[PDB]
Amino acid sequence: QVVKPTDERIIDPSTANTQLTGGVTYNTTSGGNKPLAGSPYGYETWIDTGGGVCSLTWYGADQGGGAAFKATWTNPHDFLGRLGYFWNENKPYSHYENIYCGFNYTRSGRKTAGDYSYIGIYGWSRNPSASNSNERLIEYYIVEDWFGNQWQADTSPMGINTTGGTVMGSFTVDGSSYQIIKNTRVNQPSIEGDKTFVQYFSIRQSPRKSGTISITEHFKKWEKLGMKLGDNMYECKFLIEAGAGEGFFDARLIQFYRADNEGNILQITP
Repeated sequence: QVVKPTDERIIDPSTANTQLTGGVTYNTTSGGNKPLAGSPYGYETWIDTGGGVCSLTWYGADQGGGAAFKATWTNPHDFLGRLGYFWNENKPYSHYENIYCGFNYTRSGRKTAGDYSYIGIYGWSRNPSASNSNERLIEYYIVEDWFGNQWQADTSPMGINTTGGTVMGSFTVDGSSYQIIKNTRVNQPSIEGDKTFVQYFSIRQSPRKSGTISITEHFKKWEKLGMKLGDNMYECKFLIEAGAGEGFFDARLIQFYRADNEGNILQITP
């Protein structure tokens, strides 16, 4: 049994609509996780040197929940801009207890991020005891929203037509149904070079731009379906990914917090 925290330091995402200014801008690939001044969080930018101009601007430790950022892209080649927890310390997800993220952002409209795009929670995990070598490395997504494309509205959820792979099930958390997808990426770019690895997706069936994500509930549901993450969690960050196009993502709130099963805060910003 898990109690949802009621701490006053938690910012209500529903009313967190103030535009932020005065952030620190990063214009190039960060070369992995990089630290942030006065923050427990790390950012990463993947800005392919063969693609167009992209940026990520972190709004700082002292506003917008501490993890808020803006991102821009002009004809990217799979731009990823992300910010949040960096772990990578040989611990399973359970070690970090109950993980939450409150968010609120604006973004550019439909078809401004290419044929595929993702907004939500993202990371990797390593499973040294996986029964299949394809599943020794896992890339994971909790997809709250996307930019749609020429075929599908951004107001409707993406499916296997976008992600590839196989539907594994569904569950209801944080006010919406989520479709669970597993996909095998064959000889594709990863955190272990070009290789074969597995992807886990939770796709929110009601796309949204503000709310709270009970991240650990997704990890638990995947585990119940036999989608194991292993004992070495890499990161847990808020992501915007754009396949192509020209657009922006502009967060007014990104606040990570962790709590025990009785709702007591273990970590919160600011």
